[PDB]
Amino acid sequence: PACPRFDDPVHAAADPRVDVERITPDPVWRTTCGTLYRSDSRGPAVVFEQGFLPKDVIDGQYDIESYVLGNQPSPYVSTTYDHDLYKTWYKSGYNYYIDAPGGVDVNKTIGDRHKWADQVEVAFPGGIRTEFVIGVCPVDKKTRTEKMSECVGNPHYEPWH
Repeated sequence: PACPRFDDPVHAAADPRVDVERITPDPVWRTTCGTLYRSDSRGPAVVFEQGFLPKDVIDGQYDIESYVLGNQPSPYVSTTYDHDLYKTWYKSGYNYYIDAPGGVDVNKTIGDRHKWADQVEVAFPGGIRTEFVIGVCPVDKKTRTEKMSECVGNPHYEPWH
């Protein structure tokens, strides 16, 4: 089955003050609805209550290539198509599982030749409300593996397809 499409390209946003017209270059929006992932040090006690909030929606770096290459504060919350990218971010103690519409497909938007194209990123302008955060798995730092008996579902997750 194909995915439902919301009319609002930032329907998912935790911070709706994000300014879609300030995004550069012109974004190529993700139209698939597979699970995405985010390595984050922040704990589920916080993420499940707040969602993923972006560092700066008003004065942050709205330029995608600038944000990818130099992680200045931005209106974006980064995620990945790649379940296993947490192995590269071993320091972050969690691999979050996300089921959210939309997002800017970084490689479709700025190409797949830049330094970080292997990150297969999707950038959420305005972040990601908790209802789109499936859950989380803690990461064992020494083996770069998920502690699967310690995964936790987000009580606020609301399936939508």
